[PDB]
Amino acid sequence: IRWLAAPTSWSWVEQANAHPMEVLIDHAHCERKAAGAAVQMMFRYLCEPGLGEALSPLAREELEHFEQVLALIKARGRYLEPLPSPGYGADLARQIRKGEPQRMLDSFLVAGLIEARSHERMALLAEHSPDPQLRELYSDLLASEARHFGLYWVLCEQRYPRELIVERLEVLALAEVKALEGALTRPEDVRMHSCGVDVTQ
Ligand SMILES: [Fe+3]
Ligand SMILES: [Fe+3]
Repeated sequence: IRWLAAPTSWSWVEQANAHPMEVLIDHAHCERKAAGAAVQMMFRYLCEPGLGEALSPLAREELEHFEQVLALIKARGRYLEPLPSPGYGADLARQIRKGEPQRMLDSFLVAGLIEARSHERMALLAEHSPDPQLRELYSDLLASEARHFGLYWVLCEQRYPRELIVERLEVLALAEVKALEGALTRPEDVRMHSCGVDVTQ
């Protein structure tokens, strides 16, 4: 399974290296939002077999990551700030169809795409950050993020015919790329999911 339809632009890596704390603060918010989305999915699908078993530990792990990143934020002299989120999240949310069974499928695939893009960008910072502490943080988070997009795939595969999943993911993956197109307005506007994608392939 290939989740993402295009890689992040080196432009984003440069911007993230220039304003690491804005990325880090946004990242803490992203982990908490991921936990929240998992809990909201569980409420929507209250008694769905297997779902609580899968999403409850995921939400806990996302909260652990939130707490870990928050501790580093404070070790670097800052706190959680209300940095406005990029348009990415809302752009992806808009792709989720109303009505079951399409809604569940779209919800899992959107969550998985967001996780895959976070993993892809964290992998870039793990290698390219000039700060060893940040390389270590981001490296430490990679394995778990890969388990998370893996989980969202498995949740689809358990409930839906495979080609339905593949076809919808292709559509959503192109929307995810469109959601990252554009140029950053100001250096301090960089975020985990701010603009910067290479569409040339
Ligand atoms: Fe996480
Ligand atoms: Fe995750």
